[PDB]
Amino acid sequence: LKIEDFELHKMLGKGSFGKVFLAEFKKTNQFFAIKALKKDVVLMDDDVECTMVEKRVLSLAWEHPFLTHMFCTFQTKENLFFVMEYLNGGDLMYHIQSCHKFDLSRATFYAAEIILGLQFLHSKGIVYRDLKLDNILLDKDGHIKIADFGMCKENMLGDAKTNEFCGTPDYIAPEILLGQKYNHSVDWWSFGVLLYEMLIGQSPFHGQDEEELFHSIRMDNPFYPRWLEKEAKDLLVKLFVREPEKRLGVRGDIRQHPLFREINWEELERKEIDPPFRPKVKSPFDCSNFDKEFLNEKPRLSFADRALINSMDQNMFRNFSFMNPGMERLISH
Amino acid sequence: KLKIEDFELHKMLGKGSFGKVFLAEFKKTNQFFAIKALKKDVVLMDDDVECTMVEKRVLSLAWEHPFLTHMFCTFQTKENLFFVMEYLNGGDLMYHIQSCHKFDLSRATFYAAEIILGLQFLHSKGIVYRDLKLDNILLDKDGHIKIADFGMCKENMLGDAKTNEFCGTPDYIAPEILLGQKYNHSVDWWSFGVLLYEMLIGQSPFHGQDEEELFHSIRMDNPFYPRWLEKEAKDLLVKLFVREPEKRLGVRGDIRQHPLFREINWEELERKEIDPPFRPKVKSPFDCSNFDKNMFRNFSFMNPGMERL
Ligand SMILES: Cc1cc2c(cc1NC1CNC1)N1C(=NNC(=O)[C@H]1C)CO2
Ligand SMILES: Cc1cc2c(cc1NC1CNC1)N1C(=NNC(=O)[C@H]1C)CO2
Ligand code: NA
Repeated sequence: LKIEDFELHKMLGKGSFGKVFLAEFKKTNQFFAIKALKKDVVLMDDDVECTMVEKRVLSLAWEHPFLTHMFCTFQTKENLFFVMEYLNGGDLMYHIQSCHKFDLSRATFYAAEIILGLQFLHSKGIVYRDLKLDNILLDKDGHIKIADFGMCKENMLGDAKTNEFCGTPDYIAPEILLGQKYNHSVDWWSFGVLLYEMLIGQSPFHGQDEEELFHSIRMDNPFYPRWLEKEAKDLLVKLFVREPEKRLGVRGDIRQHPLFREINWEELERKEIDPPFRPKVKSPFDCSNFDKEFLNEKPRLSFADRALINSMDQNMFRNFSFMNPGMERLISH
Repeated sequence: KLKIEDFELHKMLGKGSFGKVFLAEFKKTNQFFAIKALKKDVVLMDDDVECTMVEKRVLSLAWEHPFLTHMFCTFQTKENLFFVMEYLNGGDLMYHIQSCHKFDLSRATFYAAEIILGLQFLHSKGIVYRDLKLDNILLDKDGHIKIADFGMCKENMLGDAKTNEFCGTPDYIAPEILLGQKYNHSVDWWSFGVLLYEMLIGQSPFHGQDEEELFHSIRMDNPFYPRWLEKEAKDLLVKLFVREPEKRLGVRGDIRQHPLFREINWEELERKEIDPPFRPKVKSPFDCSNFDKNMFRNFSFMNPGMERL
């Protein structure tokens, strides 16, 4: 399989994560989102291990209804490709910029579906570490899909901990900022930050530079407006406990919190509770719910630093190729 | 303490007056770097002992700033001097000027803004740069500028301190240097004017068939500005090409408040939040090859960034 077998119609986004294209396989009317990376960029950014972690985690994640599904991965001399399911609902950052903040029932629904996704990852010994609004995609019906697993730590079951400094600044837990060894607790602090931003429409911690922001994360009390529902406030107070072992998600049973009192968790996992927000989606190949800056730009793969790629060790991305049983059936035919 | 055996020299990127630049990989980590290599006997012949030490001392201070070339570590063998640098494959600005003749106003404004930040950092640290030019500005893979080659710097230039040695690349040298005057950071702002003029117009502001005529033009001729040039770009260049240093913009006034940099948020620029308007298409526009083959005391140094790796 090669990229020439796909027709790259539009570019949905670019950035540090690479380039994401709306791709159609041949002329089968079967659409996909292809994340296309350049090997030389990956090497200079020191994202070799991060790329392999993303492949491995997406190999676990095809079961779970609220993690992004990967159909196949493959590589050329210059390129690394992930062929994903195309989720044209739009990400939560895109939707929250428009409406400023989410209503209580919508934020609760998203919070509940994210809990199922995170608890699945944690059960497999995976700590996610990069939970944020623009890493949560919506599908055509409005169910959440957690995305971007390159920042994960695997093999975290049992009495296991890790210590490396990573994540997005607004969402970084204080235990990471203080240089402590940590476990899945870091995801639940980030979850609280995400939930706060959905409900309140701004971040709970602030600063003019990173130093003030990290001080705020370590020291400052989150602000709860008078209009905020009390059970929403309670959950956030139980999530913003700086002692990791006393934080909800690590301690207690987060599903039994009164915020999710109307939520049947078995029904939610089976996709049987209707999302309070259904995105506008005309077709399976619609591009309405994406920033228009990228869409208008012509889809293309960059050139590569030939001196770097020729001098590179080829076996860095060994065992990168993957393919589920569905893709083999829709290739040979 | 690091050694050359810890690296593996893969391919040669450049060769000339700045020694030889090699693309090198670290032994176990597979982390790629640019290594600049100088022969000691060659450096002693050219009388650039002090120049090499000034480069090391400036590159030690310059690890913090985003638009200066980052040096990870320096070390020496019996015959060679090595600077372990971050690998910057975007290409130098002389290459990109030669590609498209001139940069448009947005591209020229962006590069001019990032150069102002880099220069003003050096000036606040007591470093007058003195060799600003297109081929000493490297781009990273994203498109951000990186000021390189600090061998011609002068240290301890804080407050009313001055120096008097004749130096710089002919097209860019200030009148006060040509007039043999005791000068300060003002010389960088003249050179900035020349570099900015070349980006917008695609030719040098001062001309001559030899140095004698070129230096006369620098001292006497006012530069030509075409009709199509934007009035704000012209205005900044006119204020930059003042021949009395004290009246020059950069020395006098605040260069960041000029109408050319109207849309530029200076803090967001310095944090690298504003994306470059030009990403390089060609990757590593440099000539590539196979590999083949006590005045320098206190040359060894290692930045705390390298200590992590
Ligand atoms: C910008 C962007 C657009 C995308 C998608 C992702 C992004 N950007 C990433 C950065 N965080 C979301 N995806 C989509 N579907 N499925 C996926 O797995 C990914 C490739 C839809 O389009
Ligand atoms: C010709 C040349 C090639 C280079 C580099 C420099 C040059 N030439 C110099 C002359 N002005 C740029 N560098 C690079 N990365 N970082 C650096 O500091 C230097 C060593 C990449 O390759
Ligand atoms: Na504060």
